[PDB]
Amino acid sequence: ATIGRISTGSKSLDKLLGGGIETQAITEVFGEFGSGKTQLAHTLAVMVQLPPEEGGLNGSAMYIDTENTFRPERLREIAQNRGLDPDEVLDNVAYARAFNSNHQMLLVQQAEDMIKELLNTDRPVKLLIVDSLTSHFRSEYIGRGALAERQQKLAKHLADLHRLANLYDIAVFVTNQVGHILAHSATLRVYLRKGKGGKRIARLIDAPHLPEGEAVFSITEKGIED
Ligand SMILES: COc1ccc([C@H](C)NC(=O)[C@@H]2CCCN2C(=O)CNC(=O)c2ccc3ccccc3n2)cc1
Ligand SMILES: [Ca+2]
Repeated sequence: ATIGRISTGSKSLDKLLGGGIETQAITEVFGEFGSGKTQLAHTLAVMVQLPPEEGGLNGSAMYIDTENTFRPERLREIAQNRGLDPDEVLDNVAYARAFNSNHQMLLVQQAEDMIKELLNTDRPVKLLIVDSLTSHFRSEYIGRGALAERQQKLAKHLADLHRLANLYDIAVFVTNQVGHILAHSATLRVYLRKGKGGKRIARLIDAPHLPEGEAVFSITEKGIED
């Protein structure tokens, strides 16, 4: 199936990604709090809803929140500033708070039911966000020799998400707090950092196949833009 791409709202970041966030892939965005990873998740939850000439996939979004990061008023602001109806935009986002890592796994199985339901409609699910993927796994699988079991549980969770992305042609977008020696299984990893007082900077990590460079974007009333 053709890969679909969702615009991030920034021409700079879209160029770095090769057009935007891809379906049939897991894109992992990592950085410090406020680096723009949650702002990007919120922007994408709106952008995916737009028609393709506007950078979307005429789709709906599903958002798994592990750290109480979801702000429905922020989605409303992005939608209104982009010429969209905020209530209709919120109606196209399914939201769930994951209480722990095991509940986070169950939520992914429930996501598949909604995805299957809407697959052949005029507005299928096209984006699944997990913000953040690792927080519960890092707090639960902790201490002496916990690395092996945590990485096995994370590897399994990521395999389930890769399956939803590939089987249903959806973009899976996950965020992560930031160690350097651990393995990662995302299709694409993006490092975000706070820039020159106002900007945010993005770099691709371990992607020889994709272009060398860094993107610069801003957090605005429209979510993410140049
Ligand atoms: C004014 O404050 C607001 C606060 C939040 C919202 C959000 C956008 N909308 C909702 O909360 C809506 C309205 C009430 C129920 N509801 C759900 O989305 C219920 N969700 C689910 O049943 C569900 C199930 C499995 C899932 C697996 C993965 C990800 C998400 C999943 N969501 C809107 C306004
Ligand atoms: Ca952020």
